[PDB]
Amino acid sequence: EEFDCHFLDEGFTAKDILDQKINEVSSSDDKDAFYVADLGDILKKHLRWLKALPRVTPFYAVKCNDSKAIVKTLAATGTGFDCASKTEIQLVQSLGVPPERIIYANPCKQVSQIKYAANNGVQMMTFDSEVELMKVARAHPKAKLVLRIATVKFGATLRTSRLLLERAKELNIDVVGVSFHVGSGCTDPETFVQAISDARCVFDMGAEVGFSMYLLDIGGGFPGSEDVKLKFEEITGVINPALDKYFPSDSGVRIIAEPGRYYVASAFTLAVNIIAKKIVLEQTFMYYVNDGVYGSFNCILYDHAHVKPLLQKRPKPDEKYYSSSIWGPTCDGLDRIVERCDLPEMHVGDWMLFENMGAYTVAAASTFNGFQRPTIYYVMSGPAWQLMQQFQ
Amino acid sequence: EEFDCHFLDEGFTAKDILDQKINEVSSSDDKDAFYVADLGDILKKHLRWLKALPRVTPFYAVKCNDSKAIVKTLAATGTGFDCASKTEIQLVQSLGVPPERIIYANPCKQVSQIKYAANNGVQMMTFDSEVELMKVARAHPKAKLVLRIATVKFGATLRTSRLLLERAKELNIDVVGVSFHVGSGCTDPETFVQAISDARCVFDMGAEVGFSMYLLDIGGGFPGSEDVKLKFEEITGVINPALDKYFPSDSGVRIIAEPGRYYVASAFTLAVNIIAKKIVLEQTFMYYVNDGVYGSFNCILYDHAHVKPLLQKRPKPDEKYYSSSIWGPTCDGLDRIVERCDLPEMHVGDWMLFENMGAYTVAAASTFNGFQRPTIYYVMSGPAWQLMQQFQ
Repeated sequence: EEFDCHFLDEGFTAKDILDQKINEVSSSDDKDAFYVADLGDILKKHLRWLKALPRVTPFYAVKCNDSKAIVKTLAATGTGFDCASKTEIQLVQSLGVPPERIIYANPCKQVSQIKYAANNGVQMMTFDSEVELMKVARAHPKAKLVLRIATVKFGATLRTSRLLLERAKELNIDVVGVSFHVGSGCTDPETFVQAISDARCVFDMGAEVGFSMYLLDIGGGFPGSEDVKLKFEEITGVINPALDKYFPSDSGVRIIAEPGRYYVASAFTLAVNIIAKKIVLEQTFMYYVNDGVYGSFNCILYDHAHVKPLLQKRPKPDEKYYSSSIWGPTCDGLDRIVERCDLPEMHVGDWMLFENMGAYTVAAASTFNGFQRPTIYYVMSGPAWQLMQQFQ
Repeated sequence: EEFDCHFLDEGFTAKDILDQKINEVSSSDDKDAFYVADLGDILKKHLRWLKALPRVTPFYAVKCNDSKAIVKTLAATGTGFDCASKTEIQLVQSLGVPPERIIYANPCKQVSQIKYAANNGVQMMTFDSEVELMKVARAHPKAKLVLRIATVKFGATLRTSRLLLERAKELNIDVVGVSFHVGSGCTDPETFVQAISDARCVFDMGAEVGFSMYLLDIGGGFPGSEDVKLKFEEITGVINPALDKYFPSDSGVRIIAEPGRYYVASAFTLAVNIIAKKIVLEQTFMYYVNDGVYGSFNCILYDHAHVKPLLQKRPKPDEKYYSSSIWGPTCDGLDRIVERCDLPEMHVGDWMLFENMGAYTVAAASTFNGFQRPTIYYVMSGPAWQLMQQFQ
């Protein structure tokens, strides 16, 4: 290891360790925000993934949570990986994942990075512009391209798709298939069905001009926590049919997905410390915690997260709540975590909990104002590690 | 040095080095975005600050551009520094800046960082909440407090200020003075006058209860480029009066300010490379460059910047422009730099320039999606270095 990985004893859960670690610090000082990353919770998710989409190989979107522990755990399990930069590819390879288990999914790759990928055995890439294709002919002509269709920054339409395939023929580049991305703000499950239906169409378009296409990549956008309206399995209910319909297994197709938030969202809890307080007329409170929209909560901007503040201190049986807002630690007037919420009067020194903080949080945090990335404590149960061995 | 500092030869300017460096990398590519930081431009600014506000000592807001070369250059000049975290204080001190030249301006400090500041000789801090005071009593009782007033996350109103001074008396904490912060979205110069007027009032309020206050801190929010409507000196036109009126120098007051964007905004140009391109019906273009809203351009979100794309390639004498948008390099659909603009048809390999990119750009950049922080080339002219000596 080059990471703080600890084994949970018999009856201990992740949240118990969190509860423990905040307690075993209350002497002295230094009540810096920290994560508890339950690697078990990631296994659970992989396993559950195998159950739900048993046709669909998952290729973890590294971008989502780039942490070495997450990728090493996942690697051990036998997931594929979705990399979008040379540096993502290097990470994965430096954990001994072979290239066959990587898809360079970024549709607009800087040429030197295409070059990097080519000098390292990464054959499968994604595209959706004619220019992209010209790049690939120059930099990686043996590459296996996946055409990325629309469902906006990325996604070729069907008219372009026809023109791309032709332009890819005159170029002698192999198009092994089609990829779409639904997006996390996915309300309708129908969207999947529609997109699979369009992909089946491009597969047909593609055979018409002699492409022997064998790959369907269904993107990501699967939820990572139970605390959403449209649940994971509900989505897989309308996919398996649509897949069996347009992509029956006797057609020798191979189906993959790019899940990110799905694996890691719930796996991480964030304990931040109330470090200052203001009373406004004792009617409403403003609390200042030591992580902001420039740190872990950057997601309330970039990823459109809604965060729910949880009390680490088990609440009293009826206690009088007040209108409270939570703020980040920076000199930025706009660094505000919760605009309005309902809370017991709390105190400087009290810790707040933030559940489901794995996805698109630490990965896009910057140390603006000089504030440090919170320290991450990896934990894994006895059972969990057994299960990670079976996958080896 | 631990930074790439180069001396411009006779007729070379910063922009000439940029023009030079992009030309010296046209063969075997690797066209990564890079900054050209003219440290001479920084000097110019300090010199011009001395002329404009000759009463006011400038305390650079480290937060804004924490680069080691920027700090060291400024330190060498004799500016003070505005730190908001332990880590900002450390940086400054690690460059030999004595603590008398530091103001811990963050009004809501985490107790351990107060403690750090206290064990390191940093006596001047800022506050605006009764809880803040309680903290200071416990952690740094000898501290010199600056009360930060309102002009919202920070700023005690005049009612609060009366109550704070009282509560600071019963606590035996010294309040040496007042600070306000106008903000960069400052349209009216009047706001300064108003705020100085309020600060004069708090000085009076404070003497009423026997505070011997000697410090006025006027914040920052001064513009860093000529390319704004309300210009630097114009603002100093309405300040020098206001100051001489409410804070005449025979009153032995000491006046400081916390400029950030003022010193550095214009000093940095960013060269990004167009790495992909799409054509939509050849009518409108989408260009993809290799820096985004997760990197340098994070400011278009956090700092509310509007960026003007410049052609590195001197334009043809009439050339046909098209509606173009510029995008960052991440898989984030929302990663968009310019939503719409007017540009010659340009190519994968062409570089675009972004002027005035010093402030609140690199300092809040994260390496999301695995994309690297652009490399920074520091440069300083013969003249410039001469002038940095005089200040020593």
